[PDB]
Amino acid sequence: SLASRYKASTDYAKDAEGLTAPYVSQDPQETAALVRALDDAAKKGGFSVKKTRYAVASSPTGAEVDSWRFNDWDYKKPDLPTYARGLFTTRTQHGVPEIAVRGYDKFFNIDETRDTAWSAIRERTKGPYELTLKENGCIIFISGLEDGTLLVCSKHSTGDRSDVALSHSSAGEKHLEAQLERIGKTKEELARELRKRNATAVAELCDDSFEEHILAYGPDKAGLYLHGINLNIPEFITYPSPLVQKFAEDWGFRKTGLIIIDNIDDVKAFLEEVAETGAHDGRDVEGFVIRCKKSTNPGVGPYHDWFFKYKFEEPYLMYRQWRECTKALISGKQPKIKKHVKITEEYLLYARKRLAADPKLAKLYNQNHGIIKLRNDFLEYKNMKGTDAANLEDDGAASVTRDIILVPIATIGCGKTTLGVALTKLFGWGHIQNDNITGSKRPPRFTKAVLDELNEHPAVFADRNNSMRQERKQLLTDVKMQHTTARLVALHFVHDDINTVRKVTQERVIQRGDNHQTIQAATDVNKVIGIMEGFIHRFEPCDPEKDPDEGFDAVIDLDPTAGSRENLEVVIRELHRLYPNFVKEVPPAEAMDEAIKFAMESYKPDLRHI
Ligand SMILES: Nc1ncnc2c1ncn2[C@@H]1O[C@H](COP(=O)(O)CP(=O)(O)OP(=O)(O)O)[C@@H](O)[C@H]1O
Ligand SMILES: Nc1nc2c(ncn2[C@@H]2O[C@H](COP(=O)(O)OP(=O)(O)O)[C@@H](O)[C@H]2O)c(=O)[nH]1
Repeated sequence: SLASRYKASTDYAKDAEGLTAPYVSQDPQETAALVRALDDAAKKGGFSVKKTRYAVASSPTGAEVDSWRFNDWDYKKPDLPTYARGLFTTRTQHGVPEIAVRGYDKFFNIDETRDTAWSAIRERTKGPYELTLKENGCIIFISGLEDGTLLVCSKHSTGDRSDVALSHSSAGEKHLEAQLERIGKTKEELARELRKRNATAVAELCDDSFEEHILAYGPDKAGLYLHGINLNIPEFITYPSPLVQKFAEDWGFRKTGLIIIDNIDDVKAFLEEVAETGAHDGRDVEGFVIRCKKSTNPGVGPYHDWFFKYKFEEPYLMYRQWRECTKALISGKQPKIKKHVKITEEYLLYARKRLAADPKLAKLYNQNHGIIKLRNDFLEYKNMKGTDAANLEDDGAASVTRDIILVPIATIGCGKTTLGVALTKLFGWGHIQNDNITGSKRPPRFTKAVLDELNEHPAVFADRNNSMRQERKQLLTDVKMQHTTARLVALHFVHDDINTVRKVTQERVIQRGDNHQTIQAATDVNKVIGIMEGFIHRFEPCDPEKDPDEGFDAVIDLDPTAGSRENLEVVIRELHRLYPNFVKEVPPAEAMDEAIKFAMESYKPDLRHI
């Protein structure tokens, strides 16, 4: 198997002997232009940025740094003057603006963006691919200032705050001090070295005694895990990981394990195999960060450093649930059990017994400490690994290939019919339109027609609003009565942002029409709007923690304020994630584009209100 052949290594520093690290000096003109674009964006009433000034307490000259932070969604515009996440600027003693800290570019999980679809990665990246272990603590940035100060920052901050004994950046600096003393070097030596390289060192602080995350980093493992070195310039240029490991050795950092894989299809197979257990090389692994080169035009053009991530769902999602349930337990709140119901109830009974036997544990858990150990104690009590515990609840979804019914929960104009047509174009799935059924006994006849479509199709789009809970109850009950293996998947159009929903849907129906039967008989815009407001008023959100929506096999949240092209890719990506043998891969962006274009050209209802 691929996971057995490929082992993560922290022994690549020898492979870096002789190699030259990337280096670009800061251009005063370009840096000033960046700072002016940021400053201007910070003063404005799309592209927005927050500017926060911090004194550098260890600076002998009193240096200050400006930390810049975009709105998180801005990273998907093409507008930004830099895509750094983590960005601090400063001024030299002689008044030159400089980049003091340059984090990685913001990067995304598989299927989170167009660029991190496997279909796009396969076309537009080149290897060899660096698979770096994603250690989970907090990020620490380290660089050298002109006055010789070693600057240490967390993702967006630096220095001490009086509202905590030890900030994240100060904890990182204290770890740095100990690691440098361990090798006979000094903070000013490291500062001079990083400034000579015009670079930011990027490490993960992992230390249970400071703050617990998901996996334990006890005293034997606690420290700064160096995983990157970036150039302090507006574009993104990062060190090859063998040189990162060599730098870790020279300056006393812990190393981030690395695997190099040449072929993107082996990368994909390796990751999906590790995802079966969340473990590799006999340790738990929360994920990988994959580093390669990417071009904007597939196959040609210039290539730039580019990352994507692959985070493993289990057992870490169950572990996060257990942590939250534990906090609910000691505070007297209701534990919220979403998934893994049987083993989580056992975990809570176990935790209650431990708490009754040792009251002082609650004061540890109050401070978010000891909770990893409680989970490991419980797994020991069960003689189970977490991955086994997370597989106790299993609805057989991994094996599903057919008999899926997609059930919109929506109001008029959310794009249901458009989505159904697009899915038929892409996958050949069935589509039953309640709008085409007239007369009495409509809900049982609709339901039976939906069922019977499974004779010729692996899935069927059950096209009805289902705005009221009683309609989901009816459909759930009648399907389960007549078809013992059908899985019902709700496509819940979330109506939280109700006045934006109203505008978007009403624009669609008024301007481009809708075949809902009441719309097709509406003879003016006021009748249309009143009909639409009727469904809004009657609408009951999907709530999979209560009856009847609890009966759905899965719920996929969609956004009626978003275009149908975006809701289409959410549907497919989520179906793939939930039922990987049903939707085996997400089609390329171009195919979903063509599906939606076909949907709105072939499906054009008449407007009887004009
Ligand atoms: N080998 C590695 N390469 C890159 N980043 C790594 C890494 N090992 C750990 N990381 C961490 O992984 C982070 C990005 O992955 P995510 O955990 O998904 C960001 P997030 O948790 O969604 O928001 P947050 O960073 O503000 O908490 C980086 O910011 C860095 O702290
Ligand atoms: N411009 C635009 N029009 C859309 C989009 N999605 C749906 N429509 C149109 O909105 C109208 C109602 O869409 P429909 O799929 O019938 O919504 P339904 O009532 O929820 O089934 C149709 O004329 C669609 O072509 C979209 O993403 N963009």
